[PDB]
Amino acid sequence: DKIMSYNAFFWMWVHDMLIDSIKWRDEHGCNKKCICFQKWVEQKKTEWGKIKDHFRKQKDIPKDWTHDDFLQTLLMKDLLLEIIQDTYGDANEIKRIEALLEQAGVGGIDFAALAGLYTKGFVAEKDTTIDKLLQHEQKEADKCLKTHTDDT
Amino acid sequence: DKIMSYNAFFWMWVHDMLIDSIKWRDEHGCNKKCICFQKWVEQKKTEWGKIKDHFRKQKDIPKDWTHDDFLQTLLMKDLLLEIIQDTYGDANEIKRIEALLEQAGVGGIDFAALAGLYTKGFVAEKDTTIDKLLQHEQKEADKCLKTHTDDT
Ligand SMILES: [Cl-]
Ligand SMILES: [Cl-]
Repeated sequence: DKIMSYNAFFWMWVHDMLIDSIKWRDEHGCNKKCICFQKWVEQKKTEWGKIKDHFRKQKDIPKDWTHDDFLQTLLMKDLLLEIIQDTYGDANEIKRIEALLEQAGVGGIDFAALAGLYTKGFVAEKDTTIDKLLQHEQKEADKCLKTHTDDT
Repeated sequence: DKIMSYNAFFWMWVHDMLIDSIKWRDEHGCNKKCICFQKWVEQKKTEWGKIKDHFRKQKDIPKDWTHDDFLQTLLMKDLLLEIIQDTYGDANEIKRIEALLEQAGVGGIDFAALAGLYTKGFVAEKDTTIDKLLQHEQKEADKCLKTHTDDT
């Protein structure tokens, strides 16, 4: 059953994944908890592998054309504006520049619109932020079960 | 005479350009001023055209290889993190997630490092944020000289 689009789902899963990870750090009898947390890291590892398999498989489609090019155009505009904003000025300056550009008929920064670039290209990558966090999660789970022995 | 690298210069010029534009809006006898401002828009138009000519010419170099690929890797990481940060949570959440990623050995968002992607690809674009602002500047200059007639 396909409930929603994989693009919409991907971002939901990634976000949910991150806030769940943060919630686990707060949680950390300190053995039953770490066994539940290991199980969860394993679960997320499995789902993530499937996410990757899915996007890796959906790379054979030729389709869209102008959309891929439109995303490049947006990426250029966003990179220019973002880089300037992140390396120059204070809040007042950043605001005045946004206004200047809006008054000139130039949309402000909008990275969300570039989402397709990530889901299309992360599969060509060797490692990924999520893969890295999952490994870190695993190493966290391991160090916890080694230190905290409660299961009698 | 080449004083500095074109990449470093480009970003300086773009930024300087933007804050000069803002300073002009504040400025706006309202004829001598608009003639100085037109002249300036013409000047910047000329410099920008030369900037484009330069980067358009410097597109024949095969060189770097891994650097181009490294930028793609960074673009993926930055897009993931940025998009999540821009579509989810409050300040506290965004901060906790940054910490989570840092504690997991994942650098935070850094678009400045992707500067090469803009200077390499903006030349393939039909229109550009700067081109758009310059046109807007010109139209501003024009509407000012039409309304404010002082030169007797
Ligand atoms: Cl642009
Ligand atoms: Cl990534």
